[PDB]
Amino acid sequence: GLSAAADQTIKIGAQSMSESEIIASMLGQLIEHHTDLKTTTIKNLGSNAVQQQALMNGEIDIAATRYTGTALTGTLRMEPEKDPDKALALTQREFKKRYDLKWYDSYGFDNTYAFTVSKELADQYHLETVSDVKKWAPQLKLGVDNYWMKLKGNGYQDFTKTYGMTFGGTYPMQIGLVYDAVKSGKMDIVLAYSTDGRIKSYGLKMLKDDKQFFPPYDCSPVVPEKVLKEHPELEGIIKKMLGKIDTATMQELNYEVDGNLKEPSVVAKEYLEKHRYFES
Ligand SMILES: C[N+](C)(C)C[C@H](O)CC(=O)O
Repeated sequence: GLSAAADQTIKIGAQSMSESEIIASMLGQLIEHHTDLKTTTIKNLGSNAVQQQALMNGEIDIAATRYTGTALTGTLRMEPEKDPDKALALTQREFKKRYDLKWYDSYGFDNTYAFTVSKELADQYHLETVSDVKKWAPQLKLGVDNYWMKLKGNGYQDFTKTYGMTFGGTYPMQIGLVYDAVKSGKMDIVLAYSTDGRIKSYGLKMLKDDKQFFPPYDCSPVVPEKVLKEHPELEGIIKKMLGKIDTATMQELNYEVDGNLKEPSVVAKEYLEKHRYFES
């Protein structure tokens, strides 16, 4: 019954990325700061599609981190849109219309796929753009995440068709491993995620996507309208995180987990404390 709503546990989904665990924990702690609601994190969701299904079948009440470009092509099956603001607006409109899901404004950061090399290699061969490695592709070993080879739309197949290059070797691995793979020289180039905290201190260089192959990937929480109706305090709490977390900050938080060996819940807690829970 409705009088039991206050007694329910809010299930917050996290994908298998440090970023998603940090943000899921932050949102849970913020909810507990303001309400008597219990929260839990449903971790290790594999992908955008897994999160989408889990929202529609009640397995998660909030998806902590979704990315506009991924949802536009993968979930909505729409033509890609190059403009970040337009992509977000389209995604918001269609998510409400098709799924009765609220796709919130962004936290303030985007997390894009980015072809990444050591600064040493970039300096030696004057590498600035993806096209700059076209003539080198057969002599390069590329490390990628464990999903990108089969991924539709902005995956390996469409990349080869759009950029007209294939690498001498492709090596799928868990995303977290690619940073050490390129730093150590095992890979010459990797498809990194732009918010990773290791890119800066590992001395890595992200190449410009000069063909604009990759869409915008602004990050937002997504919540079913039914959940918002049953817990009317959630709207105001989620709003407190929006537009407040920039890409440099997200990278720093990711670094705390991956480079400074902190648990995502501790990273989230320390950030909330530093910023006085977003109201000083
Ligand atoms: C963040 N980004 C866009 C690099 C990868 C996506 O999260 C992949 C996914 O969510 O399925």
